[PDB]
Amino acid sequence: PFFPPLYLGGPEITTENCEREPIHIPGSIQPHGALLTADGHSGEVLQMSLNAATFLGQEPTVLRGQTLAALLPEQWPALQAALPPGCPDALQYRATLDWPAAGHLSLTVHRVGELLILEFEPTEAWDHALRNAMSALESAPNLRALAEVATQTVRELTGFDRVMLYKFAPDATGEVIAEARREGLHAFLGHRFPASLIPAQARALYTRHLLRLTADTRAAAVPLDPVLNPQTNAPTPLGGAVLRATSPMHMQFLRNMGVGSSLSVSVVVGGQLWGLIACHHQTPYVLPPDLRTTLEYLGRELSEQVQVKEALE
Ligand SMILES: *C/C=C1/C(=C/c2[nH]c(/C=C3[NH+]=C(/C=C4\NC(=O)C(C=C)=C4C)C(C)=C\3CCC(=O)O)c(CCC(=O)O)c2C)NC(=O)[C@H]1C
Repeated sequence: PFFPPLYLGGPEITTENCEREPIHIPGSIQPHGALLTADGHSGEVLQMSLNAATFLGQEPTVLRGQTLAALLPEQWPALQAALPPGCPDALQYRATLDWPAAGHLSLTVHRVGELLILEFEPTEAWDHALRNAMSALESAPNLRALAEVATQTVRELTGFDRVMLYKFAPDATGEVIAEARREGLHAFLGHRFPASLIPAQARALYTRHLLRLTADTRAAAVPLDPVLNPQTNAPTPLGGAVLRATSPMHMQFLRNMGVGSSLSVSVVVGGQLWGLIACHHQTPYVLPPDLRTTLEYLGRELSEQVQVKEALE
């Protein structure tokens, strides 16, 4: 079972207890976006990432306690309709806000219990691609070809320096079984790794929340304020928030591997984590929301295609 998070006096994680880190409730986010939580009935803004002004242009003391009716008058009625209390946690509301001065902000919202979790990120245009990518996966005649096509297709869509298919064995060790990578980079094909490098609670989370990333492996996490949800005096669930701060153990692993940006998408087969599409860039690199949506759709397709193929064998 999970340790309490650090801000509730839980132990700091070492290689003796990798699996006990409550990675879903870090109480902090990555600084390339901003996050608010709001009461799912009143729309009262309950928590804000400390960088909320970088993205929203508001007075911090003014942000907290303001309602979404006042802050986002156009979107609030849409949110009430799209994410009513009792709706599935998997539902997402997305909108583009045109009012920010630097450029458009992309808003992603999901509900966890009585909380709306609002994620704000800069908009960025990105180059039919999804349909062709899906067809490429479907056209692969066997699992080996499917792995090859998946890595190639994801690399083409993203421009990541390295895209791997990381496959789990029954003992939860992992192996890179397919790869597409930048010219002149060493291969990771055939490399095998202990189960602890993607520990059991991470693998469980990844069976439910299918994409996660670290946009900048040297960027300090930005606290939520207050860190505890005022509704509960308990941690805010961030497992479904792409902006969730990454485990420091994993941040360090990535930096030691020469990785500046990391992203993976789950391959889930029979409710089990079959593997990951695991991506690296050597520098920081922020993929925009619409491209992440494309990758999520491809992960679901890859999962379905692995499942169909393994069934027919
Ligand atoms: C003692 C704890 C440690 C630890 C825990 C840990 N690891 C993750 C997440 C990931 N680890 C990954 C591992 C690899 N990526 C690679 O490219 C390779 C080999 C080529 C390996 C072995 C991967 C892919 C992930 C998924 C996240 C991502 O794609 O970037 C977590 C959870 C991270 C999070 O979601 O917050 C944790 C807690 N890692 C260790 O190495 C040991 C020391």
